[PDB]
Amino acid sequence: TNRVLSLQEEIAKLRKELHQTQTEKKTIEEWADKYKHETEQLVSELKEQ
Amino acid sequence: TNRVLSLQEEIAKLRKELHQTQTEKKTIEEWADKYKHETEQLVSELKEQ
Repeated sequence: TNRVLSLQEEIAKLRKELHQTQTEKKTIEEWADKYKHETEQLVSELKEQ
Repeated sequence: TNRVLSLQEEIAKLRKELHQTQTEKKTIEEWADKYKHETEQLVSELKEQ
């Protein structure tokens, strides 16, 4: 029982932590994709230039 | 103890999966940084052009 309450505290904390990393990584993955939208465009414009 | 053996299996699995994400995240974060190394350079060369 002393063990049963202690892992309930732990199993909650990581299930917030990886949600926080998932929310940040959805931003970073979107941000990397939209920086790809930047990087594909200059290989057109600077080739026109 | 039926509950103890079942979460010992769970508490092992996430300790692999978050490591698997962490190693990939170290790659993406390095990769995004090295596509900042690209991004700083064309805004000098295409400025000179």
